[PDB]
Formats: sequence, C-alpha cells, structure tokens
Amino acid sequence: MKKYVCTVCGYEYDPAEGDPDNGVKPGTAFEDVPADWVCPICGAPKSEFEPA
Ligand SMILES: [Fe+3]
Repeated sequence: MKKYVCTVCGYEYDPAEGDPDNGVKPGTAFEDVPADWVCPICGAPKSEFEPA
C-alpha cells in the first residue's frame, strides 16, 4: 500500500509495517491510521504528511 512521507522530518509511514508500538497494527492504509496519530520521530500530525 501507498506510503506517506513526513514533511517535517522525512520519516516515511509504511503501510506494510504500520506503527506497532503506537497502536497502528500493520497493513493499515494512511486514511485508516488513528486520527490522533503523530509522527513517531518528530511529533507532527497526519495533516503534515504527503503521498510519497
Ligand atoms: Fe516527522
């Protein structure tokens, strides 16, 4: 599934992995990630990402 890049720090959210230790089990798409989710390495919200 399509990956999103964190505009602030460049961290790339990967659907094929998700963000396990923050509730987002793997295989999850980006529309599908918990609205409250923030970038794990710099805090930015979902609104600050862009399709990679
Ligand atoms: Fe970030």
